[PDB]
Amino acid sequence: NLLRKNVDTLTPDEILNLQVSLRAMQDDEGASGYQAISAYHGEPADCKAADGSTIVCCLHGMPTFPMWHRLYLVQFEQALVAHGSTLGIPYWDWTKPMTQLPELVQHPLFIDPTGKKAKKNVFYSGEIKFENKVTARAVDARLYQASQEGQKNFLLEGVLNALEQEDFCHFEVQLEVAHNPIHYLVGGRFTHSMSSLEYTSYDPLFFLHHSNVERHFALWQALQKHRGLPTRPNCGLNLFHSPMEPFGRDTNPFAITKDNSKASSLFDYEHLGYAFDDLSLNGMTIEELEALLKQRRSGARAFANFRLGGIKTSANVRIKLCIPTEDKRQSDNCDNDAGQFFILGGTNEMPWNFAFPYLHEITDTVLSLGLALDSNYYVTAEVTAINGTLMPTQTIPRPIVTYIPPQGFKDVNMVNMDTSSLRFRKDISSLTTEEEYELRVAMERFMSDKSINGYQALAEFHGLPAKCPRPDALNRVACCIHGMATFPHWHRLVVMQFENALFTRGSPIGVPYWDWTKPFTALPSLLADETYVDPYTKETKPNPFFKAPIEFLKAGVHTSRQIDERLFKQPSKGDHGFLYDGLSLAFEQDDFCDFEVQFEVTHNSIHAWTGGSEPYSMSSLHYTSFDPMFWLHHSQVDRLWAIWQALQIQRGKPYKTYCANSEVYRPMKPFAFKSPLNNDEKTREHSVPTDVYDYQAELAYTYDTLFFGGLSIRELQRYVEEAKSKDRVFAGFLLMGIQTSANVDLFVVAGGNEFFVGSIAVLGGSKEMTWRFDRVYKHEITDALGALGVDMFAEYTLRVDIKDVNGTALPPTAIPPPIVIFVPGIADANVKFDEQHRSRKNVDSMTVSEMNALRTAMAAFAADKEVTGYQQVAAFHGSTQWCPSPDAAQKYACCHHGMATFPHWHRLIALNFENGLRRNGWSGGLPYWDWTRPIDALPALVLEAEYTDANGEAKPNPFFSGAIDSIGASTSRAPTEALYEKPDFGKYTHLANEIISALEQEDFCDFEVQYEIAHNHIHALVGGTEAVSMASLEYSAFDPIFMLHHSNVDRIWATWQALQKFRGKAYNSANCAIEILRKPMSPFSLASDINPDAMTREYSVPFDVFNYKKNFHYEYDTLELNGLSIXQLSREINRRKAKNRVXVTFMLEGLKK
Repeated sequence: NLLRKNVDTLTPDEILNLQVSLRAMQDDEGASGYQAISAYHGEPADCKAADGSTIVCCLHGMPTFPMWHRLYLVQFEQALVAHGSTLGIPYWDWTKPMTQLPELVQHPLFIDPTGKKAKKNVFYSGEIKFENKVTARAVDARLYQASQEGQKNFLLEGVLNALEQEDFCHFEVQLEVAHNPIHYLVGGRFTHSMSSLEYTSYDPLFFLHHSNVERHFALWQALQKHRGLPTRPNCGLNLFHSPMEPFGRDTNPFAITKDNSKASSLFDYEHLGYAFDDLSLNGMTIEELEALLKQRRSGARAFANFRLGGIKTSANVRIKLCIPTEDKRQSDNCDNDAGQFFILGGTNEMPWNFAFPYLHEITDTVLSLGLALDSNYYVTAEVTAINGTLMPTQTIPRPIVTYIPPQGFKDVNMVNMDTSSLRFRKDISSLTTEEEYELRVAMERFMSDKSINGYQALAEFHGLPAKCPRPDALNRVACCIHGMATFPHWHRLVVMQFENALFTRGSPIGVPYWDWTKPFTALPSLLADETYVDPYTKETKPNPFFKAPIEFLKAGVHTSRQIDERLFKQPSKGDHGFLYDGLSLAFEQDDFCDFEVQFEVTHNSIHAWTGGSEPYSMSSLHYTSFDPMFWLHHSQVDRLWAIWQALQIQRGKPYKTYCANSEVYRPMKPFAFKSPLNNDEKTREHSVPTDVYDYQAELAYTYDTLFFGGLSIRELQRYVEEAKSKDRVFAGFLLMGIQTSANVDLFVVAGGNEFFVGSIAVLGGSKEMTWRFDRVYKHEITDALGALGVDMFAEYTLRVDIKDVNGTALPPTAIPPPIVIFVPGIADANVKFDEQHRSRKNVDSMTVSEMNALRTAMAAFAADKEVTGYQQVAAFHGSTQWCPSPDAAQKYACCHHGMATFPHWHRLIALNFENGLRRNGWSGGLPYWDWTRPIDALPALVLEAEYTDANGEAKPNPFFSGAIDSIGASTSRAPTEALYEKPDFGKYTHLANEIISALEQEDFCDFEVQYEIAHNHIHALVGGTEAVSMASLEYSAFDPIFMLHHSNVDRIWATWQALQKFRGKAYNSANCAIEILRKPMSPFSLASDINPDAMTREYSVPFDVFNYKKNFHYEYDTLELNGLSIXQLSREINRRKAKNRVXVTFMLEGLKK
């Protein structure tokens, strides 16, 4: 152990030793010499990086800064000791308030106690041999403080704030930033001083300083040891596996550093042959320090968020805190300054950008001015070059305020239920042909023709007629928000504009969305078809969604989305789909901005993907909004946010943009404009996105489903926990906003060969608004590494190749090099309530994997012949003597009909089937199929006799008719009647009508008659000539289709209830036909022995089966009917009820036939 002590605590003998020894190495021309070694850091630039010209050898701004410099300390230290030097390089604690530079360097000509004479002095200055002469340091007044409170110790504040962060990445950015002030302040206006990274190493005070920053590093890693956090760098692993020059170079004097030139070996410093005396700043126990820090965390905080990079110079950035001006006059209170920091840099600097935002805490001064941390204010930056020259604000991306609420805090609630109408945005596939035609007409009229209130204006809002900040004057950019936390607010508003525009032109629907998350083979016919036929005129006219003119240019310019490439099925990636993967990762996060980066750049992919190389396509930020697809596209984008937001409310965590709070108060670019530039009241009202968060309250719309994948929001929650419990590794991109729009391809390179892990797109344009992300974009590289047979920490690099959408070559330098991130996962929740929840969807929307998973379970269900097993519950339709026993004689078939209690009993049946099916290997709820909607063929699940399993397979089926009774010992065959679709353009042929009629009446029984007799239709429709089918209820239940039927049947019974809730009448109870409503069911109530289900055992009485929500714990995909929402439904039945009509009545008695 070489010893590194405090500089002030040195003994005159220790000091004499240091002096004579550093003098000794000062007269060394050899590689152990001061010149040769100081030449490692700074000018002359001997290293070469990327494909660049000669560039400074030292490494700054990267995660490798601490390793490189701790190793530089080791090299200098051993080079010292090569001339004893009994001690290692001392640290001077500059978090300790200062009056002057350490006395060792205060004055040249140090006196020996044996004087004699003089001098030397080696600590005062080290000669910059080449390019003479030496350089003293012009100190700044800021270095010396603690005098009368303010200025508060900001050096200490820097290292203490860095010491607080629990990631290596964050710690690294805050540490390097906090280490820059000494360089700057000691260096000063002199070019050649510690102030520039060109020559900062030639000054002994540099080594005395980095001794201290190293002590900070060791202190941090030690504080990480206590108690359960990694001391490993989890950032930018690629730069770890290469020799950091000139330490790996063949002429390196000492073997200890050459054998340690790899940054990978420098995570711990025990093998380096040095040690500090104390490494605890300001007389603080590690327990005291961590107490102070973890209790500095608690409460509400506010930070100046800065996005830093190499500016080719050193600079002081002063932080001014601003209070916004209401009026035209620039009266913004920027008087009071909130903070300060420093940046080291130079010419021939290594190009660099922190992958994470630098945060400078301003909470205290924000508290000083008496304005809430939550409220609106902003932060501006005064950049003074080290030259003393005041610098343009453009030099550095503008500061932001980051707000940390008191955890945990629930943001304000949404407005209760629904009333009385909201615009419903559906899946494009969920649209009936009628709806397609009507929003086609709306779009047709809005687009054709042109006005200020017309399509082209709104298409112009987003990009390239460049009206931002104002259409005047000198320099104009696109208005849309990109590379910011406010992107989805902006585009949400935009989609609302589109919505109003289409509603006023006569469309019943909100703007539909298309799930690109669902794997799709081709574009939806809605936006794919060249033309379409008007049902009335039979005239073929343009599909308004295929193309759209670009008016403001005078030529034959139309939208050309012609090229869509790289997506459609393979390569990327895919667990399900590339988009699905990206968005999954997006939905994973708790914090807003973290989610937002993933959100946005995942969405960018579909832009570049569908746009292709076409200049007037979705590829270019300029013209992408002219393409109609946009509008539907971002409907979905909006919906995505919606889902995410819902997640948060289930997570119990805040859903508003607190990560970037100041930016929420900037008025949305083209929306806040007065009446000529924007004529939409609502959107202009929400030109401040603060009220934009509430889903349906302020903006008055909602979606049909919030389901992502096939997952419910809680099912999605379960998924993200499962994914979060695995050890993952990512490749992070700092997307900086290059002028054009581009595609980058990502490669993992092990030994001698590279692997394609994925591709991401950066959306932009020539006249784009300058944009830059605060955080880094993580792309899952884990499965790559898994398929590479290469471990997490094993040696591999990343390659990118960037090419513009137009197809020209882009230098790999255009975007900062991606970095590797390691994330270890863990969760205590669940424990959750996932066992007691179910979601019921269409079998027609199901995925093949879900299909197979469904089949298997049923095979297992049908295998068991008595008690548990499907045959028993289907035999609840099966007439064994359970009708009033033990004295039961001649009667009868036990199945609750009669008919008052039909809905109840069959609810219970479908529930028994469901639980019996989940018991045997399934995690989903019993699905259904919309027979209200017209049907060409049976659902894919039942139509074929044999199906192909994952590895191939003989017919089970088991969801085929072949399901046997074993009582009569034969298969329940299902035929088809020559049916069912004759619907003209309108309206609601067959079942739908009937069902709607049923929904009309207020009374339970009056509803139930129509309801059930409507339900009989299918029993008789899939029930063919063959009596073994569903046509007769002796054998009816045994065909698995039954389950689907009286799933959907039940759903109607649920929808009705919803209506009854909306209508202000009794829903989970009834006052008609009480006698049977009071009697427990025949098969469900018999015993614990007769049926498996415990809940159907407890809930036998019809009164209890009324409330399915709380009791049976299952919700449906939707309660829509033939595309109609419940509110819409009410409007429709009232509309029918308003007309004068005759009706015919039938008195029905039960006959066996």
